Amino acid sequence: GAPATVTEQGEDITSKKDRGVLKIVKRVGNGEETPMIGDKVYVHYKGKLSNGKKFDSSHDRNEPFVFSLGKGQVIKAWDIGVATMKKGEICHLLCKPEYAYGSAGSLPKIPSNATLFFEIELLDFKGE
Ligand SMILES: COc1ccc(OCCOC(=O)[C@@H]2CCCCN2S(=O)(=O)c2ccc3[nH]c(=O)sc3c2)cc1OC
Repeated sequence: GAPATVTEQGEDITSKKDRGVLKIVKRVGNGEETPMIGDKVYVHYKGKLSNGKKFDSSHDRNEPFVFSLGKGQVIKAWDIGVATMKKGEICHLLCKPEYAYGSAGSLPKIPSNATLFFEIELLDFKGE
């Protein structure tokens, strides 16, 4: 399935080149511009665990997830991954625990040492 495919065929987007965050672009977005640090970014996403459980989805809430990019408001894999996206892009990200919730997890949904899969759509980004 899609998690296996990004695991086996994704591109390493980390600066360290440690394969901690792997990406596949599913739909090419608009132009060449990616968001800047501090931008308000609007996304839709769905997240799955490695046991196949869908653990969260903004689509199911009928509202986007909004955060300021590059500020540690989200897991490291998202600060890195969303920074690579164009407006309108959809991507798959595979996030090893060192770029996610590590040994602590995030209770109640995310266990220790969890590799996370996301499908992310970048809806918009704006400077404040
Ligand atoms: C009101 O409950 C929340 C509390 C925090 C929150 O974002 C926490 C930061 O989450 C993350 O960094 C990652 C990546 C961006 C999208 C959200 N995630 S997540 O899917 O791994 C995640 C992480 C924690 C979390 N807690 C919930 O009750 S739902 C939820 C979802 C998201 C929340 O629900 C939207």
